[PDB]
Amino acid sequence: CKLKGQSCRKTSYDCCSGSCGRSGKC
Repeated sequence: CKLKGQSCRKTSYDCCSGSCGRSGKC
């Protein structure tokens, strides 16, 4: 998974902690 501030889709939450929607970031 990703980490806080890692580039990802707002409706993906691919981050470990789940966050994505920071304008294309976790």
